[PDB]
Amino acid sequence: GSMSFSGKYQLQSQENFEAFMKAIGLPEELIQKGKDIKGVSEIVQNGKHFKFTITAGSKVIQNEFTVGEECELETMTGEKVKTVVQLEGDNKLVTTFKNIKSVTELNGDIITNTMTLGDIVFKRISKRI
Repeated sequence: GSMSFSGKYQLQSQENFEAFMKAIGLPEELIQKGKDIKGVSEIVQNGKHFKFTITAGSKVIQNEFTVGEECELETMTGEKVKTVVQLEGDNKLVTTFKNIKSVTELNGDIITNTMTLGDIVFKRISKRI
């Protein structure tokens, strides 16, 4: 196995974005702010350990995660949750949250993310640049 899991993707289409904020209890100010900010997520890969980046309004976060083992990353709510990254297939990533089931898959240049919050589930679509 030898693939390049290090690229860049720019937000394209989204479904009920503010819904995800209302689920957590976010005002329109933050929703209107985030909506004014492009949601770009960079993926870093290095043998096995992959580096992640969070652009919550320019600000960036440096953290390293390893697959096969569950790690704990401090969310944006100042909380520490233990997430796990599972692989099943040739291009499929399965990870779970403290109490959120997330399913990652690879389909061409479109990435479908699954998240359930406040009984509200939405999918995200992003094209390759």
